[PDB]
Amino acid sequence: MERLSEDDPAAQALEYRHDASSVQHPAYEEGQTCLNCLLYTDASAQDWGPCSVFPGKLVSANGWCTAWVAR
Ligand code: SF4
Repeated sequence: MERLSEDDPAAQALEYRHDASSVQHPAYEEGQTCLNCLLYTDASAQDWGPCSVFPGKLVSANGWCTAWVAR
């Protein structure tokens, strides 16, 4: 298990960013982050945590990707 990289192809496919504040995408809305995403398994991981859509990786709690969905 290791931190996901923004240039990993899997990351790119979902337009993932470690910092949501840097997202420029039509579906994005300010306030959406991995931290408040249903796929972010450990709601208490405030730094790096697992994500169902990225098996074997840790994503940034302050990040975002196109698969974002409210908890
Ligand atoms: S699916 Fe949710 S928790 Fe996983 S990277 Fe995308 S926004 Fe973050």
